[PDB]
Amino acid sequence: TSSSINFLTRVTGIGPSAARKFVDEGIKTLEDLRKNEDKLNHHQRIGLKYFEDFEKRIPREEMLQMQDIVLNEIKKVDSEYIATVCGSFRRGAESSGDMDVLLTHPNFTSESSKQPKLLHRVVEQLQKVHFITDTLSKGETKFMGVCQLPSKEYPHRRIDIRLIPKDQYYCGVLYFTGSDIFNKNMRAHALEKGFTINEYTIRPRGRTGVAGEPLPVDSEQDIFDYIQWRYREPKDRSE
Repeated sequence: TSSSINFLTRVTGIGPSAARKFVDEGIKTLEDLRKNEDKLNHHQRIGLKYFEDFEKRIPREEMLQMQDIVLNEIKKVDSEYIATVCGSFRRGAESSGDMDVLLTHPNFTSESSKQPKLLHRVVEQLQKVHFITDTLSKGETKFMGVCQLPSKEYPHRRIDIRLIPKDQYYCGVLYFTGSDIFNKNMRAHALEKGFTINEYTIRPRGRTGVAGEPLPVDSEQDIFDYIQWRYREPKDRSE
């Protein structure tokens, strides 16, 4: 049934195709999934383990404590790391759905060699202090996992950590801070001024529609400056 399909897609790790396959096999509820662990991959098994926790909102007060821990532990690994918790949290929201950490380091640029250890050492330190409790998926530049505040215990929470080349970092912070409407409005203004902004770069685009090389960006302010917008504090980026 289509209701069952959409329900199953609420488990992280289960997409539409996976949900359709499960329903076809008579697996429709959380209890059904829990009775069929042998049919799940790791991402689905962990997403199921914390299904209830993951649907809870995260109070801002907890997000602050989570941020403070993450930034502190990162600094311990290497003081040259730069890390920013983005999303609606960065805009000052009173609650969050998850924690999205953007990470960079001067040694990692869009021209240097790939450096997955820059990410893995941070994940490992956060595991050592028992902040990160489970992994959903881990690659060379992106970690998707589970974390929990030190304790009555707190709910487990979704955390992503993304390793971004330094020369693309503040475009990433801008993009993942949003809001979606603010990003849309800012991209549109950039176009009026002869620029294209995406998750990675700001580039001039000439009258012939051809894009030039990425422009240097050392801060969010640089991006606002290129398109002649006054800097907007994240809390003022609802639109």
